[PDB]
Amino acid sequence: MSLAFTKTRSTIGIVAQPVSVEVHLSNGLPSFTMVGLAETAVKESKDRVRSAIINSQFEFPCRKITVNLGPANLPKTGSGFDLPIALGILAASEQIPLTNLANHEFIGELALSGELRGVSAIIPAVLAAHKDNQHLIIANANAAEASLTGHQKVFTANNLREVCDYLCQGTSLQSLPPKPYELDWSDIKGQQHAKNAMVIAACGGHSILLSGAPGSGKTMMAKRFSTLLPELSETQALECAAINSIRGKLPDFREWRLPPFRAPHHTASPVALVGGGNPPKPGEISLAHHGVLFLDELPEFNRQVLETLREPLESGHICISRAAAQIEFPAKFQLIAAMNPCPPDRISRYLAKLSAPLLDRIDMQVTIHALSQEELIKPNTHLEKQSLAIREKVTKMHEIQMARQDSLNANLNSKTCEMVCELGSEEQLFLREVMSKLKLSARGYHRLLKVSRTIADMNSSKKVLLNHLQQALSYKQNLH
Amino acid sequence: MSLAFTKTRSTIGIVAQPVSVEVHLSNGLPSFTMVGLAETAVKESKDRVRSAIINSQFEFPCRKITVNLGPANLPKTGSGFDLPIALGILAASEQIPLTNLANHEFIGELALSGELRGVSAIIPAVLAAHKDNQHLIIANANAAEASLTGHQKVFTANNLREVCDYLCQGTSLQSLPPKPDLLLNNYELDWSDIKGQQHAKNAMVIAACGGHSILLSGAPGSGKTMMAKRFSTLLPELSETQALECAAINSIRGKLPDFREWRLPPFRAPHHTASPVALVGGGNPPKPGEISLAHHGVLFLDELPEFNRQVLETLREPLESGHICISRAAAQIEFPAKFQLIAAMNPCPPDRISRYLAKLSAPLLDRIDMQVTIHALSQEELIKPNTHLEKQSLAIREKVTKMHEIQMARQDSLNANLNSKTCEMVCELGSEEQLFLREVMSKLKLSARGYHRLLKVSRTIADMNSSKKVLLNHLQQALSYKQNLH
Amino acid sequence: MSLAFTKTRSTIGIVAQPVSVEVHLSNGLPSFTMVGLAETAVKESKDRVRSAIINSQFEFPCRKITVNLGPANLPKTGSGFDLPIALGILAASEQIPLTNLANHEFIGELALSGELRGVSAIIPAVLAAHKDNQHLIIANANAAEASLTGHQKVFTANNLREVCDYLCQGTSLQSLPPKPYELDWSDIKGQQHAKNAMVIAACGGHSILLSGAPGSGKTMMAKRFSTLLPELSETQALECAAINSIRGKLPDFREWRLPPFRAPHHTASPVALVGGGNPPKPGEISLAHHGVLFLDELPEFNRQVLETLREPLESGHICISRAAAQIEFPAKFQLIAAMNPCPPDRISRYLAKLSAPLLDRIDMQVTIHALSQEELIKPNTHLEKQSLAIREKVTKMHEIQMARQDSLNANLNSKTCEMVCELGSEEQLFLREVMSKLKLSARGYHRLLKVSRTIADMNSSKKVLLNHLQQALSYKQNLH
DNA sequence: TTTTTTTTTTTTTTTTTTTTTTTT
DNA sequence: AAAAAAAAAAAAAAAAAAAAAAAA
Ligand SMILES: Nc1ncnc2c1ncn2[C@@H]1O[C@H](COP(=O)(O)OP(=O)(O)NP(=O)(O)O)[C@@H](O)[C@H]1O
Ligand SMILES: Nc1ncnc2c1ncn2[C@@H]1O[C@H](COP(=O)(O)OP(=O)(O)NP(=O)(O)O)[C@@H](O)[C@H]1O
Ligand SMILES: Nc1ncnc2c1ncn2[C@@H]1O[C@H](COP(=O)(O)OP(=O)(O)NP(=O)(O)O)[C@@H](O)[C@H]1O
Repeated sequence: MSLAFTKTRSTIGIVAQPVSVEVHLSNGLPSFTMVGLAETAVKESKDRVRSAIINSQFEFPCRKITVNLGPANLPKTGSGFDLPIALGILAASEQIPLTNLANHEFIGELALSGELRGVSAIIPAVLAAHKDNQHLIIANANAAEASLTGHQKVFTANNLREVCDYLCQGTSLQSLPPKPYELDWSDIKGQQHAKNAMVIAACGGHSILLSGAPGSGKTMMAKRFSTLLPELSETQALECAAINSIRGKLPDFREWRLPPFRAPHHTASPVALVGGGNPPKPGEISLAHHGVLFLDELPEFNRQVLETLREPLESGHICISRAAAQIEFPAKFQLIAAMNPCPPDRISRYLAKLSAPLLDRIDMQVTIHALSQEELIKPNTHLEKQSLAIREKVTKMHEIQMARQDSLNANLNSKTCEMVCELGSEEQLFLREVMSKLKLSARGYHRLLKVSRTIADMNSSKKVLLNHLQQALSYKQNLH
Repeated sequence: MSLAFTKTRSTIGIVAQPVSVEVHLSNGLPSFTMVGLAETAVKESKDRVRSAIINSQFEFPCRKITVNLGPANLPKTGSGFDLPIALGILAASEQIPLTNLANHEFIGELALSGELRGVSAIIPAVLAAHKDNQHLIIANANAAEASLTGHQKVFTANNLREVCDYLCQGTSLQSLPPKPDLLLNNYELDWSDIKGQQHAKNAMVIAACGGHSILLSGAPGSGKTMMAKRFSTLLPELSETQALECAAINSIRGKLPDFREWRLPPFRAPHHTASPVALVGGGNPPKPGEISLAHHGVLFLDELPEFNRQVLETLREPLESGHICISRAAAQIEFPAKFQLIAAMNPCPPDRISRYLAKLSAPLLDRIDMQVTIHALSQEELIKPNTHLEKQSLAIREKVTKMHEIQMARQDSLNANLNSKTCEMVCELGSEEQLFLREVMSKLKLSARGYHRLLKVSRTIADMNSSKKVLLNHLQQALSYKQNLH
Repeated sequence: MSLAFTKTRSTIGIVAQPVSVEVHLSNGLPSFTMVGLAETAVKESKDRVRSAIINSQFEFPCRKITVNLGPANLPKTGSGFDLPIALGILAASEQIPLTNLANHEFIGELALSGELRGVSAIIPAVLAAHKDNQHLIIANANAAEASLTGHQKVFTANNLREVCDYLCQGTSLQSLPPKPYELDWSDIKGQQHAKNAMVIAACGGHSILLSGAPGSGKTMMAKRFSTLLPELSETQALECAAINSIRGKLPDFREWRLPPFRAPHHTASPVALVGGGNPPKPGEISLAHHGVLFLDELPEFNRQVLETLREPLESGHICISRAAAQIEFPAKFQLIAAMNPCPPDRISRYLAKLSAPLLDRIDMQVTIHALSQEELIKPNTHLEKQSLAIREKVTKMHEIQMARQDSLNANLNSKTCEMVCELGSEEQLFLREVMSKLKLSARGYHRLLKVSRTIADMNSSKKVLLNHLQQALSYKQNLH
């Protein structure tokens, strides 16, 4: 027969929607109809495919060629449809045995020499192909991007002849290159209490507010914090890489498994810091996925932008919807905020500037003082690295909390929060007494319980103790 | 001569308007013409249908073909016009007996091998076909989506050969898979999670039992949002006839309902920064907004003082009528929006409050049946664990089911949707009740609509008390839920 | 087969994307198909190429032509695609040996007689071809514009026959004509102290602050401060030329191998001073790239634009976006600011309204005492031409500084400025009592250490000896 | 008094439909 | 002979200028 089927993937936003390239060589006169809502592949892929096939010592059908791309009601954007179309034409013309086209995808754009150039935003395609247990044969120019995954059964090719031989024959095509922290917690000299609070915050996945005078080192703590976080798992690292390449370029292989850290400037722009429209562009909120987001000088952020942060903090994703489409763009980040503890009624106005809806779901608050000149001038003779052991500790604590349930201590709800904390009478009377002394709100009490559970788990205690609650109180409260 | 008249459906908004594909072969040179305002997505079905016909071992006419997908005013958008066109071509080429197409509606998309593909937004077409008594034939990929309807006159096929064999000889096609029966026992939510907010928990229970809109006022931290979220569990499951109306909107806007919550009342909580186009109706080819997506469910408006007033002013029409006539200067769609409203507001963010107040629309707050002040939860009921945790959602849901069922006796409409033949009459106000109402009204400075929206609330309370008439104590309870602001 | 590849450039904004023109001659009927999102100006080059080849005593193929222009997803705008396409056609038709087209890059449109014509925005293409070490061949009309940069290995032709002759047998092809000011640092009046402060600032790359009565000086010394900095390399000169070209003017007479100097007036503009809008254009900040930015009367301007300078001051670039594109311009400069000693609370408010976060980044501060008649005896102070020796010393200083670590003293962090300053016990002893005298912030302390390291490294010292630290204490910040 | 922010209006931009000059 | 190259209109959104409401 003269009917062939091929597979590829079109990237809209962050998802790679599967496409089904269908070629049917009729018996009429030379034609190359390309039905399916292609925009720039319509009249351009035709000539590139023709020349690439001819120059690779192949017969180009002298027939009526009809190419139908995937779902009809789906615009198709990229230029990587030249390789699937060329292979479909060859299969339909019997120059390739089509019995071996079932399990393989194809992505790439063909030059006029038959060579394979490199398309953009390829890692999402690799993810989708591996998820479906399909071989993904890409151009050599994308070998660097594809090698991050190290997924087996993926290959790369130099030109079309290499792929045609890999299909007709079984020659190994190219495979992939095997797999082509510097700050450390130690640099934070003599802060003690704040460092320990940040350590337990990392261990519990809590969000922490850093209040202190200017030049106290808040930004340094935020920058060094990401060393605490455990190295991203393979799947999380691949998700981060996918969200990255949608924007272009990849200076990876030195940090590809270190959690992201974003510190948007307090001016920024709502569309940039939150999602993105037009062709869906992830915002600074989304590049922090599985990582840390540092909102420096929180009050100077406009409340309108901060109001949107309530969605991703609670859902783990942020969907931005336009008249055209709405995309997922996961935003499962960990928040860190910084703010000056006010300089009079000016203090009241300053605290009024801040967005209560966001500040009420920040699980922690630590006050930072300027350094002691004795420690500031003393040398960093205590150069022993320590972030390594703390990272292993955080891994252990997160594993415990996952063992309890899929929700970290930071994401427990009221019912599960009360069910997981033992909260015996011994601690209950003290808790009632303190609440009588200081009037915590409904959610402040549960934040206190969550932080107390984090501390208790850190100490390996099977149950929350009064000492743990007394410790958690110090890291509790908002503002003065 | 040979011409064929195949039927199909085109969706414009929520209604699937019938379309009559009309193929006609002439003896001229082998061209191919499509009329009837065919969009590009459907104007390129020419070669696709040609290939799907040739590959299925048929004879594609070498003749001047002329398709007429039109009532000439309606533009055709979907991609499901390939199966009707292919069958029309075959019937007009005498390869299919034209009497087989007597009362069938075909919806499908053809690949280049004849294999059928799944179109989107199929539920409205299935509903329309069922209402028209026509047989419907769809691609296998839509069998899962159309299984909810449970209509016995729908068939699914794998490729064009299957449909051709069915029409010519009737080889039974494939029927649709069984309806997805499931349970809801858990809900993972429960009415019990609300700890100690007893007074305001007994006011949502008589708003679920009377369709009354409810306004939640209170300081932050208290469980206004949590109570709103739990409210949906109170409402009874949706009657199939209503779950289909909701599933049509779900398919049109989103895709693939969950098959488990498809009979649970919807709960939508739009975020105040969302644009009016997303909240009310929609531009472009019209798409349901949040308001319509909450059809037959609960619309939770959090932070009522917020939201552009252009939106809150438009909610009067859905609350009175039940549908939003979104206009685009070319046509207006219906988009049913019969929802139950729940509001949340902060009574105080001096005389500066005048700026914060009046940002809302007074008539909207006048349309809200109830207002309950969520007091901050006290320490004794906050520290104390859930010593009592027996499930109440099931029992209360049974109560509301019974209360609704009884409520349809006098009038099917719920006591909230009851007019001045109900504020007077249905509410069998007695003499002593008349004097009590006279005294309280004269003492209280209330508008004329103030007198109304107690008779309905009092009737709801009486119905919960199984009293033939209001006993002068139900009115006493009702008064406590009226009033407004601080 | 009949298949030839040529190279050119496509200039958008400040970057000249590489484009690989690909030409294929098939056996079909006469035709001319372009590919790669070629605009009307590019896509109309068919007839121009045909006539230019025909009139140059060449043979235009009767076969079917098929030109594929570089990346398939990059629209092509410029009109300089006629020469690459003509050369590609000739190479594919065996009229030229295609080995010559290996490393050359061709630019410039073709008249209907075969004569070449100039094309706008040529400097970015020259820069890009320089970075890639590719022989660029341009129209003779563009020689008068390209040669000003003084870049070699670039040849200019008048007609297609000249280029064909050069490629076939290397017949000269002309060359960019030759490229066709004292400022005498010694001119500055007898300030001595401020001269030494400027010298250390240049040596270490520090940002310096100037104080004195309005118009009493500063600007006179600010102008000549640029003379001490080392001469720009060829690549840096071409970068500055490209930025000034996208601005839209570099005929003038600028000697591009010397550092620029920009002195925006304090009225300023939030768009011109930072970055251009509407059509992205370089702001005054980027025009100072690899130069000196002089912000006279710092208290002027506004408390927002000075915040946007925090990023480029350290990162070295400015990113301007309007949700439609992300445009990056280099902003590596050595900020020099000036301020009068304010015009009591009435005088405290003036310095209290300053941009504290940005001022904190200005390492140095000196006082310019006014002169009346002392310098009127010009001989014996102006008659030494002191610029050359200072520049030589600065070159050696930069070389040694970069040798110690890949960062100038002015861009070290709290880590290196302790591992490199290598203060012992007495050295660390002195600064403790100094800090006890004045408890400066951590940033001020590290600025002191950096200035002291600069001074020590000028004296061929192995460590930060006391004398150097005592000298560095001279400047500090003395806002009052 | 001695001084600044917030909100609205006008102008502008982008996208889509329309349109208007194409592609064959 | 058939659309896509284009000056126009509207939906929707954003920025700068301006009004003014507010505050030093
Ligand atoms: N342990 C430490 N505590 C505080 N500052 C430190 C410490 N170690 C080093 N520093 C230095 O202290 C300086 C303070 O800058 P930074 O850490 O950014 O504070 P900041 O609060 O972010 N700046 P600002 O927002 O204007 O107040 C940096 O230059 C650090 O290198
Ligand atoms: N019985 C209760 N009453 C009030 N709040 C509760 C109760 N039990 C738990 N909560 C808290 O309430 C949260 C959810 O409701 P809520 O505090 O109202 O969130 P919200 O979105 O901020 N609504 P609001 O309190 O009005 O701002 C839970 O996460 C708990 O922290
Ligand atoms: N004088 C009256 N006598 C009897 N019924 C009345 C009277 N005035 C109002 N109503 C009733 O009020 C109900 C609601 O109508 P109404 O409140 O007038 O609508 P509306 O005018 O759009 N609301 P508003 O904009 O606040 O005036 C009607 O169904 C009547 O029963």
